[PDB]
Amino acid sequence: MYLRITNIVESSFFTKFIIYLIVLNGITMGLETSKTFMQSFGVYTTLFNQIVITIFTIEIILRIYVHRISFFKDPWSLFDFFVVAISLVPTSSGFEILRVLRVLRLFRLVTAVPQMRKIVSALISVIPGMLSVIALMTLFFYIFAIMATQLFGERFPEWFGTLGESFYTLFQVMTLDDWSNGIVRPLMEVYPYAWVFFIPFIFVVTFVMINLVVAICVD
Amino acid sequence: MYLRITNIVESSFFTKFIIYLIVLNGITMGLETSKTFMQSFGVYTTLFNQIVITIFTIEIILRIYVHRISFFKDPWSLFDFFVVAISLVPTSSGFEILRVLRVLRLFRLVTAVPQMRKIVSALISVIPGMLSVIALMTLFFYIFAIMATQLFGERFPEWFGTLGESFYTLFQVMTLDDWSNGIVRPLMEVYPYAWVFFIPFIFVVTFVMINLVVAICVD
Amino acid sequence: MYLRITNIVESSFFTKFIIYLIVLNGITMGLETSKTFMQSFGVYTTLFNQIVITIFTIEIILRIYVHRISFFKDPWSLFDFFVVAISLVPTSSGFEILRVLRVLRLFRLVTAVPQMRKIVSALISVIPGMLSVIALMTLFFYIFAIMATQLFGERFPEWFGTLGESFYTLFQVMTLDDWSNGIVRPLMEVYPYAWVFFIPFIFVVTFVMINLVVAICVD
Amino acid sequence: MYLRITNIVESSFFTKFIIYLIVLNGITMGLETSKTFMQSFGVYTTLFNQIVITIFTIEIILRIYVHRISFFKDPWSLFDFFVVAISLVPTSSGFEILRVLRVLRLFRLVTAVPQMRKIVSALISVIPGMLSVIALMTLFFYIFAIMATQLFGERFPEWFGTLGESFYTLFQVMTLDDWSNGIVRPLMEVYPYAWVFFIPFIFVVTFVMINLVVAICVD
Ligand SMILES: [Ca+2]
Ligand SMILES: [Ca+2]
Ligand SMILES: [Ca+2]
Repeated sequence: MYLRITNIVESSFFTKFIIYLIVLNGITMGLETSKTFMQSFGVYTTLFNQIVITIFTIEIILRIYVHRISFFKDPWSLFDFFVVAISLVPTSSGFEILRVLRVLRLFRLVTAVPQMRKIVSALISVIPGMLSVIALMTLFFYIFAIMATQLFGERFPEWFGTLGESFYTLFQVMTLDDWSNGIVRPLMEVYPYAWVFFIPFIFVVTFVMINLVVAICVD
Repeated sequence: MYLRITNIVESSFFTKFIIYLIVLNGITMGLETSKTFMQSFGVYTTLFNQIVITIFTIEIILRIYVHRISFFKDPWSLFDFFVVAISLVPTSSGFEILRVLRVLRLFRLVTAVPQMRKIVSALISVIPGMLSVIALMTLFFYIFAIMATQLFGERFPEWFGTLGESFYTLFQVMTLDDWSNGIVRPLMEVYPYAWVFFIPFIFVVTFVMINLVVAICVD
Repeated sequence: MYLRITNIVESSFFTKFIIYLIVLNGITMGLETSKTFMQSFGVYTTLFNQIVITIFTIEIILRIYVHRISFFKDPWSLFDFFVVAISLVPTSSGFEILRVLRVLRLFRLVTAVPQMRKIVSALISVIPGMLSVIALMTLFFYIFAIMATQLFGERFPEWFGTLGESFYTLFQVMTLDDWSNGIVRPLMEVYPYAWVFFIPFIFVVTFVMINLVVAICVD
Repeated sequence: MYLRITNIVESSFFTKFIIYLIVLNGITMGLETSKTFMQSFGVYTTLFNQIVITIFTIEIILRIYVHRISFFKDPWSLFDFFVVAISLVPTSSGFEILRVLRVLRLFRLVTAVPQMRKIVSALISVIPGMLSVIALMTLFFYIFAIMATQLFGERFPEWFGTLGESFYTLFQVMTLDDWSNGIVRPLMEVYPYAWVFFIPFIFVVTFVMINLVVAICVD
C-alpha cells in the first residue's frame, strides 16, 4: 500500500487540498473573532474546526509513513508536526493560551507554499552571521540591567526594581521609545547624573545596531 | 481632422500649457485653505476651478482620440482620467471626501512632467521585489492580530477588542510609537506576561523590516 | 603693498591665528551662557568680543584685496563674509535673533579648517542627487497637508487648522513622533476613518524615505 | 621560575579557568540582585565575591611577569587591569558607584574569549572613519545648544536653562523622542517660530546620521 499512499501524499491535489484548507481555516479564525458571528454560526465553526484538525493529523500521519526519519530531520516538517500538536491538546485544562496558540497553524501557509519557504529561509539564513553580535548585546544588556537594578530600582521599582524590569526598561530605552520624558528625565529628578548612565548606553546600543544592519548589507 | 489635433495635443505648447495650469491650480488650492481669502476672492477661485476642470476634460477627450486603446494601457494616462473623473462628480451628494479627493489632481504635476515620472517609476519598480516580504508580514500581522484580539480585547477593547483594532494597535507597536508606557506596560498591569507577546513581535517585525531595506540596497 | 599683504594673508601664521581666535571666541560664548560668569567677567567678555569682531572684519577686508572677484565666488568665503556681517549689526534694533545668530561665526571653524571642509563638502554633494526625491516629497506633503486642513482642521485646529499647522503635524507623523496616541487615535474618536488617511501617508512617506537612504548608498 | 609560570599563564587550562570564573561570578552577580537571595545566601556570595577578586588580582599579577612592557601596551590587558583595579577599591569610602562599577568585570568574558574580541574590534575599528563627522556634529550640537539656551531657557529653564540642559534636550530632539508634543509644540505657545529652529536642526542632524550609516556601509 506504501507506493499507493506515497502517490497520494506526493500528489499535487493533496498539497493543493491542504493549502486550500489552511486558507479556509484562516478565514474561519478571523470570523471566530467576531462576537456576533460566534452567536450566529459558532457551532458551524467549531465542528469545521474540529474536522480540519483531524484532516491535518491524518495528513501528518500519512506524511510520516512516506518519509519516516527524513521527516523528523526536516525543519518545515517538524514545524507542522509541532503546530498540529498544540492544536491537539484538549479544549480545556492547563493554560488557556493553548486554545490561543492554535492560531499558529496559519503559519502552515508559509510551510506549505514555496517562495514563502524561500523568503522565510532567506530571512532565517541571516541569523547565524549575527549571533556573534547578538551575544555581544545580550552580554551588554545583562551587565547594564544589573547596574540599573542596583542604581535605580529602590526609588523607581516599577522600572528597575528587578532584573527582569531593568531588562524591560533597558530594552525600551533601546527602542528609543519615550526614553527621556518617560524614563530618564524622572530618574534625574532624584539622580541628577542618570544621563551619565543612559547616554553612553544609548550610543553603544544604537552604534551596534547600525553595524549589525550594515553587516546584513554585506553578507 | 485627426492629424490637425494630433499636432495640437502632441505639441510642446500643449504639454507646457497643461503644466502651467497645474502649478496654477495648485497655488489656487492652497489659497482656498484660508477662510479669509475665501470671504474676499472665493468666487474667483471656484470659477477658475470649474474652468480648469473643463480644460482638463477637453484635454483628456482630445488625448484619447490621439491614442485610443494605447491610452487605456498607459499607467500615467489612466491616472489622469481617474483623477479628473473624481473632479467631475458634482460638488454635492453621496460623500464629501470626493470634494476633498479633488486635490489629487495636483499629482498630475508628477504625471505630466518627466524626472518626476522617472523618479516615481524608480520607486515603484522596487515594489514587486518586496511583495514576497510584504505578503509574509501581512500573514504575520494577521496571525498576531488574531492572537491579540483573543488575549487582550476583553479587558482592553480600545486596543485589541476588534480584529481591526489589533491590526491598528499592532501597526503602532511596529512603528515603535509609544508602545511601552503607551500600550505594553498597561497591558502588563493585568497580564504580567504580555511582554512575551510583544517583545518577540517586535524582533521579528523590526528584523524583517531591516532585511526588506537591505534587499532594496542590493537590487 | 599688495604682495606684502598677499604674503600676510596667505601666511600660515595668519590662517592659524584665525583658527586660534575662533576656538577662543567659541569658549568665550559658552561662558556667556552662565549668569554667574556674566555677573563677574561680563565686561571682559563683551570687549574681548567687539575686539575679535574687528579682527575678523579687518581680516575679511585684507582677504578681499588679495582675492577680489575670486572671493565672491568661493562658497566658504561668502559664508564667512555673511556670518561676520551678521556679527556687525549693532547690539540693538530690529530683531534680537541677530544677537543670537552671532554664534554662527563658530561655523568658521568648519570653513577655516580642512578635513571639516572636506567632510562638509562630502555631505553637501549628496544633496543634488536627492532633489528629485525631495521635490517629490514636497509635492506630496503639500497635497496631503491641503487634504488634512480640509479634513480635520475644523474640529482639530491645533493640529490642522491652518496649512502651516498641517505641514508641522504631517512632519511629526513622518518622524513617527507620538503619531497614534498623540494624533491619529484622537482624530479617530471623531473621524473613525482618519486611519485610512494616515496609514497610507505613513507607508508612502517612509517607503520613499527608505529609497532615498539606499540612493545615498548607490552613489 | 619565569618559564615555569610562563607555562602556567600561557596555558589553555589557565585561560579556561579564568573564563570559567567569569561565567560563575557573572551568575552570582545577577543573584545578588534578589533581596530574597541575599537574606539567605548573602554571606556565601560576598565571600565567593571577595575570593574571585583575589584570584583575578593573582592572575593579573602573574600575567604581568610573563609580558612586562608588552602587557601595558595591549588594550585588552589594560582593560582587565583597570576593571579589576576598580574591583579592588575597598567596599567603602568615596562614591558608591565604585561598588557598582565592580559589575564591569563581566566585560572580561569579552576580553578573555576570542570571537567577542574579534567582533568588538570589528566594531571599534569603524570609529576612526567616523571621527571626522562626529566632530562636525559636536561643533553643531555645541552651536545650537548655545543658541537654544539664549533663545528658550528663560521661559523654559527645565529644558534649556543651562548649556548642559540644552545639550540634553537637543540630544533628545535628535533621537526623535517625544520631540513635538513633548518639547517643540510647547515652546511654540510662547515662541511661535521655534519650529524654524527645530525643523532645520532635525534635518541637518538626521541627514548627517544617514550619511554616517552609509559611510560605514562602504568602508
Ligand atoms: Ca522613534
Ligand atoms: Ca517615539
Ligand atoms: Ca511619547
